[PDB]
Amino acid sequence: MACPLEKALDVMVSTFHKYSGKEGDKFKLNKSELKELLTRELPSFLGKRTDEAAFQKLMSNLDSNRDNEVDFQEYCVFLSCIAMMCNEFFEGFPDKQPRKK
Amino acid sequence: MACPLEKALDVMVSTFHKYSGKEGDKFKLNKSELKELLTRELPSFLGKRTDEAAFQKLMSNLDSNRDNEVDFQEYCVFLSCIAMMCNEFFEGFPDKQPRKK
Repeated sequence: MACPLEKALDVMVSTFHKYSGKEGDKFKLNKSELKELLTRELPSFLGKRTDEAAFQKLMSNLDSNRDNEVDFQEYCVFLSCIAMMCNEFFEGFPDKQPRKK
Repeated sequence: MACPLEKALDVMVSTFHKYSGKEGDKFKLNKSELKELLTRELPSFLGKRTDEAAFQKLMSNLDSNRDNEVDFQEYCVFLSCIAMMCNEFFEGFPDKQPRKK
């Protein structure tokens, strides 16, 4: 357990590989899968009840402007947005997008 | 083990919290810590020998233009860049920055 970050990196990649098993293409993910992959890997334990609108914001992000593919980075940007949305801080911080700025 | 991604998210946040213990401010991380935090949490097991220049690129990123603070997202952008740099693909893919594009 000297370097658990390595497996956690593996957890993000290993879990991601499992979803690619449903379709077959592991070189890319569809933003719609962000909705299904988000709840399938994080159902109530995330959208339990705190900041329910945030789930809709992630869903509304798929409806942002021109959403179509998920690169390894886009899935992480969404996961990172999910972490800041609620990683451990008790303060309800919205997405990384500014309000008036 | 139904949802290991939750702990892995905790692994990134828990390990990150441990480094904040060295200084004291957990609301931000210094890009220099990216160099020390990168090797301290991922020493040889990463810069083992494959794509050694990549470590210098991460280090050169701190020397990019105006580097000073690491937001939760910047640390993840660097971690995401590290994952794509070598998450599981055997192809040596550089950073997420394009070459001529």
